[PDB]
Amino acid sequence: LLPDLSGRLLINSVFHMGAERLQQMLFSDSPFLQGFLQQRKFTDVTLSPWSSDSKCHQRRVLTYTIPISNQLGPKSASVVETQTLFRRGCVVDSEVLTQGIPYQDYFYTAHRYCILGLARNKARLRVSSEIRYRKQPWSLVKSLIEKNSWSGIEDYFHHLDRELAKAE
Ligand SMILES: C[C@H](CCCC(C)(C)O)[C@H]1CC[C@H]2[C@@H]3CC=C4C[C@@H](O)CC[C@]4(C)[C@H]3CC[C@]12C
Repeated sequence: LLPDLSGRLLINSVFHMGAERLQQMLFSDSPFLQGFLQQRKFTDVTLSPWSSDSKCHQRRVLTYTIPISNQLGPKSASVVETQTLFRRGCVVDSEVLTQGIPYQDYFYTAHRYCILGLARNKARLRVSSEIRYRKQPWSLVKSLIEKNSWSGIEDYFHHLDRELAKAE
């Protein structure tokens, strides 16, 4: 059904972990995801359980404070995230709103995780992303949002791919 996003393909790896286990690791209050957000220096991390009243999907929300490295404005920011899980393995859509940064009103980002089982203890992981503009900033500003966002997005997910790798 649902395809990739018209932005970039961040992750496309095959792991020798079950789709169930891999799903448990990424989309729950797992010690993996805990030890990982700690590793990328995220503070004030707060998770919610998945909703239940819905029939075809579920929803949760996350929040956490992140460090900003790009010499532009604050040296930290808050991030409210919303995840919707569709069981099929599974797929989950993520809306990430970063607050407290420059030009926060201009844009937000979307990400899609695809988990497809392959064998008893083997599954694939795909992650595509895209940038979504509520309003169009002029050339100078937009180039900067594209540049800094994709650098922080790739740096995040590439490290996420490596940590799942060393997890066995
Ligand atoms: C702070 C930067 C860029 C700031 C741009 C500017 C122009 C204010 O310097 C923002 C833009 C997009 C943000 C990421 C969106 C996707 C997620 C995935 C989630 O699991 C964890 C947070 C993360 C990595 C955001 C980090 C901050 C980002 C890079």
